[PDB]
Order: sequence, then structure tokens, then C-alpha cells
Amino acid sequence: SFTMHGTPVVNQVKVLTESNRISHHKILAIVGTAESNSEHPLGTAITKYCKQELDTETLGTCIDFQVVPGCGISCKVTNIEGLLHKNNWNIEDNNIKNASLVQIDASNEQSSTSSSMIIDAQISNALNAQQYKVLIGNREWMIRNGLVINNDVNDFMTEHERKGRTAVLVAVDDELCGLIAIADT
Ligand SMILES: Nc1ncnc2c1ncn2[C@@H]1O[C@H](COP(=O)(O)OP(=O)(O)OP(=O)(O)O)[C@@H](O)[C@H]1O
Repeated sequence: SFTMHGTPVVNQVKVLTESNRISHHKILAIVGTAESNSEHPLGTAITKYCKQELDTETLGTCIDFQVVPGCGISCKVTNIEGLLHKNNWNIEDNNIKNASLVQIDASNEQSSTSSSMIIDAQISNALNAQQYKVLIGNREWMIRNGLVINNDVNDFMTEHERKGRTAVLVAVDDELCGLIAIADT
């Protein structure tokens, strides 16, 4: 029992990774299938925009998220080979080894070390259980994810904010894929 009355509606989309990685139709598919499995108030407008395009309802498979209030969210979304089912426990930290392993005799010989247990155990899991790193929202995480922002998308962005609407970006596997304009209903 809580509020959800300030409803958002998706109003314009533009692409940035054109010809290089992902196209507009796969962009709206991966955002709409991610928000089909999330619990957010805003990105679910793209869930409908996708569901109404696909004419199917049966969209969204497993997600491994990291969420923030106001600043957007990040996750790993599968469907392409999700038939393995992943181990996801604390995995953004879950370390193979907090020590040397490329050439120990040249770099800090503390120990004997493990060389197969836990090492590769998460990488070979993901490389068979094929998956996709995606994030969406705000503007500061769009900076912090190692990306570059251009003066034309910024002139397009602040303009929707000047018009008093909701103005956000979408990133994928350390690339910028595109941007979204949204309004209130
Ligand atoms: N699924 C989501 N994906 C990305 N960003 C999201 C998501 N849900 C919310 N946001 C972020 O929320 C920000 C807007 O915050 P705002 O305070 O307007 O929302 P709200 O908290 O729902 O509003 P209200 O003040 O009515 O509670 C956007 O810039 C957007 O990035």
C-alpha cells in the first residue's frame, strides 16, 4: 500500500552506437525484456512499448541486477543461451584470487596458490550461459561507466530537460547505445 501516481510515458528514442554493436529494435527489445523482469516505476514504460510491438506478452528471462534510487540501474540479462542457469552470488566482487597469478616468481611470492578452483569458474559459466551487460538512467553513471559524451547528444538532452520532461541514456557492455525522452501523465 503506497503511491505510484506520477506515471511516465515513452515519447522519443535516438541511437548512438549506430552500425557498431546494437540497432534500435534490439535496443528496445533488451530494455523492455529487462524491465519485464525488474520492479521499477519508469523503465516499465519501455516494457509496454516493446510488448505492444512484439504482440506476444512472453518477454523477459533471467537478470542479475545492481540498483540505485534516482541514478538508474545495471544488470546482466540472458535469453540467448540461458539454458545453463547461472551462479550469481555477490559476483561483482566474488574474487577468483586476491593475489598474484600471471607470473608469481616475478610478482610477490606470498604463497603456493590455487590455480583451478574458483578461478575461471564464473567466466566459463558466463561464456556458455551467454549474457549481456546493460544499464539505463540519469546522467552521472553514463559518465562513470568509462564512456564519452558528445556535444550534440548533450544539446539534445538538456533541451528535453528545458521543456521540463524526463531525459535519460542507455549503455551496454561499456558502449553507449542510445537515449530516451519521456513525459508525465
Ligand atoms: N528502471 C529504471 N531504469 C532507469 N532509470 C530509472 C528507472 N526507474 C527510475 N529511474 C530513474 O528515476 C529518475 C527520476 O526520478 P524521479 O524522482 O522523478 O522518479 P520517482 O522517484 O519515481 O518520482 P517521484 O518523485 O514521483 O517518486 C530518472 O532520471 C531515471 O533514471
